[PDB]
Amino acid sequence: SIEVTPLSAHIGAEIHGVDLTQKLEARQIAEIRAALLKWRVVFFREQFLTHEQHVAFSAQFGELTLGHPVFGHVEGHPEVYSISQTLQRPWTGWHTDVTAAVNPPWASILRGVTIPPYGGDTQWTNLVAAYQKLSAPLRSFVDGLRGIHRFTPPILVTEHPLVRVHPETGERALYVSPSFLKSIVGVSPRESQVLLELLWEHVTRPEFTVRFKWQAGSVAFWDNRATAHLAPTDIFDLDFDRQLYRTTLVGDVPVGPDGTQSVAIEGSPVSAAAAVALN
Amino acid sequence: SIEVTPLSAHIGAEIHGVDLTQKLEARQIAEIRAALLKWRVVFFREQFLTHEQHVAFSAQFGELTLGVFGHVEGHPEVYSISKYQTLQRPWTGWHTDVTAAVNPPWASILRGVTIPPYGGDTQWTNLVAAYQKLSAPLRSFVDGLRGIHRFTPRILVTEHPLVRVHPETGERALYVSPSFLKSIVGVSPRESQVLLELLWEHVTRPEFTVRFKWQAGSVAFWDNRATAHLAPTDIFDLDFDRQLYRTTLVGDVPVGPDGTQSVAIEGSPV
Ligand code: NA
Ligand code: NA
Repeated sequence: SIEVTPLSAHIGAEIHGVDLTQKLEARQIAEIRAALLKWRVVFFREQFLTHEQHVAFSAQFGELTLGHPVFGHVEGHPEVYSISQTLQRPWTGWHTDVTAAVNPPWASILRGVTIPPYGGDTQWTNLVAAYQKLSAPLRSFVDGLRGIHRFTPPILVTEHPLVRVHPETGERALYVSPSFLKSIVGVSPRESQVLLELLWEHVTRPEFTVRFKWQAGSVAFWDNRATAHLAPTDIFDLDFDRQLYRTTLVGDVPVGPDGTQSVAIEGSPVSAAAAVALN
Repeated sequence: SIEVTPLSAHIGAEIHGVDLTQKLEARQIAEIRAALLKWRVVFFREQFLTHEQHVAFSAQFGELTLGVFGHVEGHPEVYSISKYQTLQRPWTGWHTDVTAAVNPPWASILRGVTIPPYGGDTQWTNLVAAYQKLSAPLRSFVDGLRGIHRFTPRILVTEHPLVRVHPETGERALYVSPSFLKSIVGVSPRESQVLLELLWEHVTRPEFTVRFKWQAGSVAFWDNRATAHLAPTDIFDLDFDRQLYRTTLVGDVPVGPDGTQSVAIEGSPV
């Protein structure tokens, strides 16, 4: 029986009592999965893993994505991605991974190998809590809306529901991936702009968020169907080296409250892997 | 010699190696004060203090303010922070202590006594870093501006500089206390509104902030001349009691880059 230590009112929890270098029992896997669904992102400490152990841990929860030939490439490990002026608004940098694709990954597992003594914190926000905190007329309104997500690698275009029904819990997530969601289908450009800024300001309210200060050996495991996250920018500032590795798990096509699946509009398989590797 | 452990690139540090139940020696006091000036807010863990010890620790750094509100029996210097629809913007709730007064307290010391297992985190933002990250034309513009801060519970109105020159470090702070600053003097209402929302969005950017998860016996000590902070809103959201106690230290009248002191408009000083 794992130990689960929540970190805020509704998002984030530490898990202790699990040795991630070892294969886990079925009960441990189910307990971790339930904690992840409940707290949206779960964290481990003092887990010093090889690439093989990181992949082996990940495969207990789903199918691993297979990477990009250049971006984040780790030799011998296609499943492992290496992680080593803008117009500034409250939602700048906040995103859900690869939502420009028709089947975004449902989860990611990020481990810290070389971690600075300070700087480089990551944040997550709870898109289910955010949906629920919209007023009832706003919820009914966005239930029926669709959004275009775009990404251009250094071109993916997908139409997603603005409200994603979680396939394991049935909860509704405000699926507004701010870095990638560009427009709301069927409304005017100004209507779309105003509504997106309203929802993006909403989802970044502190009551929906948790902040994580990394240490060497830390692991973050988050549910992309219910979260967006924010990468640090204070690292490009300090002298410290920073090396993390990420795996991600293949997800299904999102569905909105009316049952309509997401629709691919444009995109190459190569462009999708670049988004997985870079987002 | 104290141990200082920074918590972000430019704001927040934990201090270890000090027993706050005892009178500190002058070297320890000086080291804590330097760490406070450098990191804007400093934190202590596992410091289980009486009200008397809280006051005594505070008095080593300045003069205690003497505040029915938050009343603590036998200790007029200690304020009780007890658990017992607004318009939501990024700056909602962010503030610098009592800037509606002509002499806001220069520091506050907040200690946690009854602390929820989760929920109730506090955040601070670095107003000096925020000033410095404005572009040069924006810095020069706000250097010359004044703002009206108001509080009505008696009624306090004060004109402060928008840029406060720190009396000990000489640094410039973007002194925009979002809960209390209401208007910019000498510009139109719409100009004031737009510029305040610009600066308030700016000062709440995550690169300027630090978040602190309380535990029982934790202490936060912050420099109000260089910070604003944000209280948690999840308190009634959860069925956990939450009890903290606060002391504050008497501050001086702020000064802007041109040397102009703040001006009391209505009300009495701290
Ligand atoms: Na990402
Ligand atoms: Na306050």
